[PDB]
Amino acid sequence: RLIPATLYPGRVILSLDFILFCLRLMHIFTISKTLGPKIIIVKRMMKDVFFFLFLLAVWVVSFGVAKQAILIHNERRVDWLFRGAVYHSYLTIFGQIPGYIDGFPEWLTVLLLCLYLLFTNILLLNLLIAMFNYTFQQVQEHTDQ
Amino acid sequence: FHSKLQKVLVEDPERPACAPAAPRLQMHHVAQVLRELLGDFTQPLYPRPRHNDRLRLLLPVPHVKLNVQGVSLRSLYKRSSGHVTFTMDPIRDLLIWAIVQNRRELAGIIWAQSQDCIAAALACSKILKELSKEEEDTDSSEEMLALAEEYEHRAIGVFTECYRKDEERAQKLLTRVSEAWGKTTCLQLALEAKDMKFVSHGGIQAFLTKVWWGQLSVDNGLWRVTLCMLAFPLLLTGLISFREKRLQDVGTPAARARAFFTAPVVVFHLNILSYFAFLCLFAYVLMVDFQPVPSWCECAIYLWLFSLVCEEMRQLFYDPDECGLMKKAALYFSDFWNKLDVGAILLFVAGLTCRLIPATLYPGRVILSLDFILFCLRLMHIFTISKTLGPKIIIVKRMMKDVFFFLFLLAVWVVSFGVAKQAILIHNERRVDWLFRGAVYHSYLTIFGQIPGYIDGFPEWLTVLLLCLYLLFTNILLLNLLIAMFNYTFQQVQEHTDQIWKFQRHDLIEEYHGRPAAPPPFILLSHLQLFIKRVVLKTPAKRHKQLKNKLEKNEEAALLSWEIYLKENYLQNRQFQQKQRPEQKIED
Amino acid sequence: DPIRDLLIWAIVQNRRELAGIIWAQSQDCIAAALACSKILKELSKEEEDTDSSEEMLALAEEYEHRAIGVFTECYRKDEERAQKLLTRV
Repeated sequence: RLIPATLYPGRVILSLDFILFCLRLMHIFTISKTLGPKIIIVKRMMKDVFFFLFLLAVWVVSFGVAKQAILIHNERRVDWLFRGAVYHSYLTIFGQIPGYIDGFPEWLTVLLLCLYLLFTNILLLNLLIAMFNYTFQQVQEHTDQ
Repeated sequence: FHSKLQKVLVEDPERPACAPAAPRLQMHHVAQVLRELLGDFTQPLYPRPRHNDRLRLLLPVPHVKLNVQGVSLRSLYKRSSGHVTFTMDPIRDLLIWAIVQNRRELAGIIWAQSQDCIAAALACSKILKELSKEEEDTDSSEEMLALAEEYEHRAIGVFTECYRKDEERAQKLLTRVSEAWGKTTCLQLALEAKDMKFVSHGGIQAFLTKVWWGQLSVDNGLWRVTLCMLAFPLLLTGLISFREKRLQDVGTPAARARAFFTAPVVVFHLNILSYFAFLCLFAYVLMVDFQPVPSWCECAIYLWLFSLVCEEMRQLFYDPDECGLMKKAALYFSDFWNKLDVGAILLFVAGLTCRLIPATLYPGRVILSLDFILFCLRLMHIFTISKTLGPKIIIVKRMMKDVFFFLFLLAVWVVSFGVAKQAILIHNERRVDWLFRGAVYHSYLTIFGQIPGYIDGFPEWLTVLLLCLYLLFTNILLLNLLIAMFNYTFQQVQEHTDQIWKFQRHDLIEEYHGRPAAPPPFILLSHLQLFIKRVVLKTPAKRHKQLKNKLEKNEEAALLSWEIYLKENYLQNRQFQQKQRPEQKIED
Repeated sequence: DPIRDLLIWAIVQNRRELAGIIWAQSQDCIAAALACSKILKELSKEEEDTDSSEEMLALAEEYEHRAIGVFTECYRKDEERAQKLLTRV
C-alpha cells in the first residue's frame, strides 16, 4: 500500500484480510446458547471444511472439463479463455447457464447434465446431510458440555 | 463333513486313482478334504507325499524299499504304518475333528488346551463359515454360522488381552506364520473367512497403519508430508518425523529417502499424481492438439497404455496356483472395477481407431470425452482411502445400482414435465436436431434454472399451475423424502461400512507394499528388470516380499509360552464375567 | 491437612477401595475430591500402556461424579452460600 507501483496487487491481496478477520469475527462469536453449542459442530467440521470442498470442487472439475469438450467453444482471451472454459463452469452450478450458448449434441447435453447433477444433488447434498446430523446427534452432549 | 469324506474316498476310488485300493479311510484323505474347506494355502496338516501317502494301503504295496506311494520310514506294513508320533499339533487335531461334527460344547473344551491359540480359533472361523454355506438347508447351517461368530468373538478376546500388554510383541504375534496350521499367517487366515469383527479391532487396524506409513511414523500430518514429496531438498530439512531421525540413523541422505520412497504412502502418492496429471496430459491433446497424426505429445499415451495394463501382468504372475491360468482370472472377472479398468481399455480401442482414421474426427471428438469420466470413476475407485471419505464412499456403494434407480425415476419424471411443457403454447423453433433443442433440451434447463420466461411466458394461469404442481412432486417428494432414504440407510449399515472399510483397508496395502518404489514414468524399466533376470534365472524363486514373517525357533517358544499364559488369563475373565451376569444368578 | 495427607497417598497407589474410606472423613470435601480428579488424570496419561491407566481414568470420572453429588446436595440448600463455597481458596 505504501509502494506506488503495486496498487493493483495492493487491491487484490488485502480483500482476503477482510474475510480472514471475519473468521476472527466469528471466533469471538462463540457466545449464544443457540449459537455456541452448535458452532462447535462446525468445530467438528473445520478440517472437514477442507474435505467436502476438495471433494465437490474437484468433482466440479469432473463436470467443468466435461462441459467444453464436445461443443466448439471459441471465446478466448489472455485470462478470459479461462473464463469461457473454466470460470463459466461453476456458474452453471448455481445457475448462470448460457442456454443459448451451452445449447446436434443436444441429447447428450441433456444426458450428462442429468447424469452429473445426479451424482451431486442427490449424493453429495443429501447423503452429506446424513453425515452432519448423525454427527450432530453424536457428540452433542459433549458439545453442550 | 462325513458325506464329503464319503466322496473323496470314491472320487479317488480303489482302482483308478488310489490305484491299489481305497475303501479304508486314511489320514491323507482327511487332509485332502480340509484343503477344500480352507483356501489356496499350503500342503495340509497331515503328510501328503511318498513318505506317508495314506491313500493306497489295503493291497500289498512294498515296505521300506519302495518309498513311492507307500510306506518309507514307518516301521512295519501291518495294514497300518506305525507311530507317526504326534505330528506336532496333537491338540489341534482334536480341535478340527470336534468342529466339523458341530459339537459346540465339546469343541470349547479342546480349545482351552490349545497351543497356537489365536490361529486355532481363527482357522475354525473359516472351516465353519465354509461349511454352513455348503448344505443343510436349515437349523445347523444357522448353528454353524452361530458357532463361527462365537469363535470369532472368542478369538478377539485372546488378542485383546494380548494387545494390551506390550503391543509391540502383539503385532509380532499377528503376522507370524504357524507350522501347526499350514503356514497360514494369522492376518491372512482371517481374510478368507471374511471376518468383519476381527479385523476391525483396534491394533489390527493400527498394524495396517504401521506397514502403510512404512518407516516414518503415524504422527505426521497428511497435508505436511506432501510438501516434501514434490520438494526433494525439503525432505532433508527438520520437518518430517521419521524413525531413522529418531534413532539419528541418517548416515546416508539417499537412504533417508530410500526408506521414505519405499513407504506405501508415497508410492501411492506418486502413482496418484501421475494419474492425476495423465488426464491433464490427455486434456492437452483434445483442446489444441486436434491433429490426425501421431504428434509430439501423442506418442507417450501409447507408452502410457503399455505401462499400466502390464501392471495386471505383474498381478497375473504375482500369486497364482501353478496350474490354473484361467481359474485365477475369474477373480479379476469377479471385480467389476477390474471390468471398469479393461472396459476403459476397450473403449480406447474404440477411440484410437477413430483417431487414426482421418474422416471420422467428429465421431473421434465425441466418443473419447466419455473416456475422461469413465476413467474418473476409476480415479474415485482408488480414492476409497480417507477416514472421512472411505467409510462414507461405501454409502455410495450402497447406492451404485441405486444411482440407476433415482435417475430412471426422476429423469423419466423429468419427461413427465418435458413433454407437458411444449404442448399448450405454440412453440415454433425447429431445426434438424435443434427442434429437439427447442422442445426437449430446453426442458432440463428449466429445472436448474434456464427458464426463458419471455418465451415460456392467455395460458399464464396454467403456466403457473403445473409449474407449481410439477415442482411440488419433485422438490418436496423426490428431494426431501429421498433425503430420508439415504440417511436412514446411512444409519443402518453404518457399523458394517465402518468395519467393511476396515476390512477393505488391507486390500489397498497388499497391492502397494509388494511393488517397487518406481514412479509410473519409471515403472516401465522394472517391467523389464524381471525379464532380463529370467534370461539368467529359470525358476520363480526370486523373493517373497509378503507380510509372512517366519520366526526363529527360540523366539517362537518365547512367544507361545507368553500367549498361553494370556489365554488362561482371558478364560478366567469370561468365566468370571459369566458369573457376574445377573441372569446366571437367578439360575443360581 | 492431616486427612488430606492420607488421601493423596491413597490415590497415587491406585487403591480404589481404600481411598474411598479416607475421603469420607475429609474436611475440605469438594476440593479434595476435585484435586484427586486431576492427579489421576495426569497419571493415567503418563504410563502403564494399559489396564490401570484405564482404571485410573475410571477412578477419575468416579471421583468426578463423587464430587458433583456433594456440590449438588450443597447447591440445593441456599445456593447463595453454595457459590461462595465454589470460588473460595
